[PDB]
Amino acid sequence: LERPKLYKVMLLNDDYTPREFVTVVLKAVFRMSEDTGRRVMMTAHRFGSAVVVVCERDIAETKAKEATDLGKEAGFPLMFTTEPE
Repeated sequence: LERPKLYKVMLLNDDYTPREFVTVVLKAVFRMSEDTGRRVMMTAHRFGSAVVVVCERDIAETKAKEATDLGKEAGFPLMFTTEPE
């Protein structure tokens, strides 16, 4: 019954997904406000990726996939990933 291992959900930078689309994905999936979302993007643009949330593995995986799927099915390369903290 040891300490749980939490997972970061990362937003990845890209050149093709519209800024305003990412904002509404972040709002819908992660409840993240406009201002916060825009800081997350600037970070991803500066470093290649940005942490969105850190949570239980199953939940991290589920949200990364829902948020990615929204971009994918719109024809955008938008990608969210998980990584262990």
